[PDB]
Amino acid sequence: SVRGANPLMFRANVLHMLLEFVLDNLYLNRHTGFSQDHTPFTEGANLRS
Amino acid sequence: SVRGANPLMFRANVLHMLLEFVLDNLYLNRHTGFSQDHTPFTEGANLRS
Repeated sequence: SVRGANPLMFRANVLHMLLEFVLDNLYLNRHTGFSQDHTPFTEGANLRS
Repeated sequence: SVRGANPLMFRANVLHMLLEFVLDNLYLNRHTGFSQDHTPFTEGANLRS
């Protein structure tokens, strides 16, 4: 049945998914510019754009 | 008679039959291959193909 997955390989499939999850998230954050917001709720806070 | 046999020749005929039976079995067994059972019938045992 193309609509199902074998219960015996759930652990292997989950491990492969987890490995892909990590390999996707291997990155480095990049600094960008900020903006000073004067909305009444937040005064003076520099918000990333 | 085509459907009749001589009773006194039974020992010789059976001996020749046993000789042919032995001669048919002078063979060696090959190693062909295996495939793990993906189904939940067996406990993941290898099945010869």
